[PDB]
Amino acid sequence: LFTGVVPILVELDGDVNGHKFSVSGEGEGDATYGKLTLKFICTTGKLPVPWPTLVTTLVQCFSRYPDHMKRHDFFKSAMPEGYVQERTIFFKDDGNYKTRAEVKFEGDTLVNRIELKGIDFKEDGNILGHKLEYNYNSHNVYIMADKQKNGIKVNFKIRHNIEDGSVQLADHYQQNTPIGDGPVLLPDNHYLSTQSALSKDPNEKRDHMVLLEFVTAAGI
Amino acid sequence: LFTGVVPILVELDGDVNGHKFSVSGEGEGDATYGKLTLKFICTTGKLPVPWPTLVTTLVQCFSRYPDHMKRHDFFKSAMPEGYVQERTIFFKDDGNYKTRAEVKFEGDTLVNRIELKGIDFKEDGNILGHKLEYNYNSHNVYIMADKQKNGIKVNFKIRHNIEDGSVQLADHYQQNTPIGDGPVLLPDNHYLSTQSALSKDPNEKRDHMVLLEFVTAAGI
Repeated sequence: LFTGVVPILVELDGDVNGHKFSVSGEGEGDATYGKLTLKFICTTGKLPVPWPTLVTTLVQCFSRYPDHMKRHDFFKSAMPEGYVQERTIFFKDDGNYKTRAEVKFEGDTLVNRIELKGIDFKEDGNILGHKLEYNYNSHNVYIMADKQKNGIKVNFKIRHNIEDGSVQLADHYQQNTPIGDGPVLLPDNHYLSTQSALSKDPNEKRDHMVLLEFVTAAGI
Repeated sequence: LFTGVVPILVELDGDVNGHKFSVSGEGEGDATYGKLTLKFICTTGKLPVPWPTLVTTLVQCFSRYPDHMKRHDFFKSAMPEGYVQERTIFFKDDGNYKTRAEVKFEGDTLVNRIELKGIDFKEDGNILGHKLEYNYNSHNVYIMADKQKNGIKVNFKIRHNIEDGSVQLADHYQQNTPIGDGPVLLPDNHYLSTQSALSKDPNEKRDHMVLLEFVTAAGI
């Protein structure tokens, strides 16, 4: 199923402090190699929040899991019916995002539909005060099994570089549950090691973000 | 000169604690967009040090400098004769690298020839003890003019993620001087914002590192 290059389509509909916006994205992924390649366009004009604060919200099934760890791959075991990914992201000393997404296969395309709502942000805050640089660091995503719920609990902190050399923390509380009733692989504790690079498209005039990502499982 | 896509060739010859090795690399860069794309092969077998500790050593002229900052672009002003880049990199609580390179244009290809010597590393150290993860974070490279010397002084600290969640610091002391006698643009203080993602090549059997980098000037 994830053996080749799989087309991905991402759609987000959000609201941050009353401000409504939409982002649609296209790209493709490659499990075998852990590479993601996505282009996101804010389809309603200008994005009221910085492009980097949506990186984690805008498809972990694309992680390369070395062979000996394939029984720990919850993400692809829930395919192709999918899983629901929920998160509560707390930005240090500022608002929080609450997102719910549904990631399933629609034909041949891996679809990720999300609904984001964020509140409590300050206008003097780095988030709304667009004080965040356009770049991304590497982080370790920590996964554990939620036995009861038949899913996984994921948790990690993101480091956003503010343009004044400081660092904006974003506390992530993640939960994943399958969409189908069938059995699914509950893993042993391990972590995903992700890298991400943001860039632009010279030939794109609409507000957007080009994201390049490499993710590989480890910790076993 | 840097208006299009320029082929790059990198060659390093080094010695770390007696261990001799070579690395040759090929790729191309795109100034207009700040993108670098390089593939490095350790031509003498296995690399005695981790691939990430050589990222900064293994061509800043590829940074995108927005128009209004073009009088601050020392790197491209020294072309095509080039510049000599020297550095002394101190790894926190471990050895240090001392490199000298020469970056000039050879025909159409931008060449970067380096000679690295590093000493004082521990075998129980993260560097020789290969305890560093295969990923890279984003950093701010700080540039100032060395008026007297007719060049620039660059300085920054790199953050290498150790596989046990900790962070290995690498203190960089950089110096750049032109190779030609002609005048060169000495800039105002500003900084380069770089992002880097390491990956592998499925079809490559020789020890190597695939590097993808995006660099843009800022601070003015």
